[PDB]
Amino acid sequence: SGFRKMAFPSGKVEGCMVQVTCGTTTLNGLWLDDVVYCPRHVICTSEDMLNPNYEDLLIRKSNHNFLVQAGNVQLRVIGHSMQNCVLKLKVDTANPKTPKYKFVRIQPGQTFSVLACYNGSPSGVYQCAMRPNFTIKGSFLNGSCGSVGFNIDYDCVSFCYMHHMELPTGVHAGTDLEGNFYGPFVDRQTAQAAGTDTTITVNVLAWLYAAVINGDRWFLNRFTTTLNDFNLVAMKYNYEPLTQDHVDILGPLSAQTGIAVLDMCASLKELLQNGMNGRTILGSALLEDEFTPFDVVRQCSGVTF
Amino acid sequence: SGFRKMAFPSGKVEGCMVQVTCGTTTLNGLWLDDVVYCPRHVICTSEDMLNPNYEDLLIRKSNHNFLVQAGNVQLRVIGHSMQNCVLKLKVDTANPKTPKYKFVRIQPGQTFSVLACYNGSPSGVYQCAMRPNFTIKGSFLNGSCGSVGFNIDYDCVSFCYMHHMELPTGVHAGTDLEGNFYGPFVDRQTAQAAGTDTTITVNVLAWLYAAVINGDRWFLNRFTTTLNDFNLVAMKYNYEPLTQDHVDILGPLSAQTGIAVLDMCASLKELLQNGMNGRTILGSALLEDEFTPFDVVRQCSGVTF
Ligand SMILES: C[C@]1(C(=O)Nc2cncc3c2CCCC3)CNS(=O)(=O)c2ccc(Cl)cc21
Ligand SMILES: C[C@]1(C(=O)Nc2cncc3c2CCCC3)CNS(=O)(=O)c2ccc(Cl)cc21
Ligand SMILES: [Cl-]
Repeated sequence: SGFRKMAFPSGKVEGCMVQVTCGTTTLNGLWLDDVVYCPRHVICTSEDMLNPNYEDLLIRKSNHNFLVQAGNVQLRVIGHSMQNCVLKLKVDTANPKTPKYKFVRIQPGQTFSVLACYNGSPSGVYQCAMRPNFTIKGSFLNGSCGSVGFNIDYDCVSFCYMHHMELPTGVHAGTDLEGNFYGPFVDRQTAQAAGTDTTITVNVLAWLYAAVINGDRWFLNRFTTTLNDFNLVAMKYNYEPLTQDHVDILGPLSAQTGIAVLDMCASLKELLQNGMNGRTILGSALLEDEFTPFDVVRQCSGVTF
Repeated sequence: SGFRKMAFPSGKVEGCMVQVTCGTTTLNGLWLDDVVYCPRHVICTSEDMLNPNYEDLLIRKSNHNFLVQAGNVQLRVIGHSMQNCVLKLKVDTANPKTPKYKFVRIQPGQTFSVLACYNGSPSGVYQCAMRPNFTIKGSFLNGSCGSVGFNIDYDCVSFCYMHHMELPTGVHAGTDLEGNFYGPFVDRQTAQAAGTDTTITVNVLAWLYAAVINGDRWFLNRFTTTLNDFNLVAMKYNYEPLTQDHVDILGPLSAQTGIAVLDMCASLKELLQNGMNGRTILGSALLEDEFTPFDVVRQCSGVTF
């Protein structure tokens, strides 16, 4: 038993991290086969960041302007191209440590592991979720740009995030591995703000089921509710609407604990209207929303990679 | 910006995990150079667990009774010896993926990363602390015995924990890599219970300094305290006594933020008395004690906001 915020083992991703330098900017790159993927803002100075014309900045660069370092070895750049907000550096050597991989775009509410890197060297791994407002509450300092988010499905690494920027509120924004930003963000030094965030309802419910599996049942009650009445309640507390898809997805956890999804919704309704009253759930005084229904099933079953 | 519970990148430890089988029992082993380290209870049946005579059970075993599997390869056992509660299996192949390593015994309050494994296969990584009562609040199911705790400051892996058992309250007990248990526990199914746990005061203080660094000061006050008056109050809330060593260790964080340790102790005294009043500190409604002074310096910026 026990319930922790758990990240995937990072080893398959550590073997892909490289350092990319162009001029005075140094950031992280992802080396898969003979290509290094990194944020295209590596070609910008602080003067350019105000209003960059990325194609115009890129046309002035040659292959030898990009310095790529893998461990203590210098990789030779033999080509370069831009795809959305990501730069693709063709290198001479294929990464012998390239794992089985896919590039996947995730949806808000989905979780992933972040391997925080500085100078192409991994320093930490943590778990987080794509918020409904498309930001992530990460932990990144200067030099972390190019750090990646991923999930592991059997032996295949699914890369879903590449770090690009920090917003004024201390939250983070980035792209998928095809360079498409999550959220209405741009890679420029301009006024940008995170939108009003909401709580991931299906994830809080999954975490309530995890608490029941771990022996925390004080919040259970005899009541049930309807999906229409619960959504009228949830909308008042800045919770995301719960759909029939979310109810279907919580089916296995409902069968394991014997608590119907709308039965658990009535517990969440009472927790939202009354609070915890000095109590905790899984060592937390807040309702936790960064564990998906699948994360809960995985952690309470022991799936390996 | 941001503050997350962050684990070390697990790759260097993933390349050491093996599966160890003796009869009907199967658990995890740590393969470093030509030795596999695993809990000695791998030689026990559930009938041997009440009063096992390990020396008598071990003398009846030969090298070929121990099945060690590394990935899809069978390792040949050429020797075996017991050191305290750990079994050391001499194998015929040195692990080519052996990182630079040390075995270190940690003290209560210290944090480390746990690579949870099943059948010699890593499933997840999380951060945790050695509680004052020598237990850890982990996430471990049946088959996780032999999973290890470690730190990776610089390029050297310091192994500090090997998982052995779950106590009746759902918390976990284990040994250092020399087989010495942390706490008054035994690898025996005896009526043993964790002592009453306490909050790691020096770690809560470190985490309050992390919140100041990230730009938050709502909890500070104009008061100070003597160390003894602070300890008289702290012990009423089940907080560990703060020693002069802890005050010395908080020196760097005190210098960076400009807040004297005994002044931060005064904010802590007031937080214990008043609660948070609807507010959070670094996204938490509870006072966090699983970040050491060293973890805060490692994660946080050197420039206070
Ligand atoms: C400076 C950069 C950025 O956010 N880097 C970064 C990323 N993560 C954390 C931290 C920073 C910087 C200092 C704090 C900590 C560069 N990326 S960008 O998308 O071009 C961009 C766009 C706009 C702005 Cl205002 C900054 C940036
Ligand atoms: C049975 C074992 C144990 O706790 N395994 C285990 C270890 N970690 C987690 C989980 C379990 C079990 C199922 C749930 C989850 C084996 N280790 S031991 O030190 O010999 C020991 C000592 C005392 C007792 Cl009461 C049991 C055990
Ligand atoms: Cl220590």
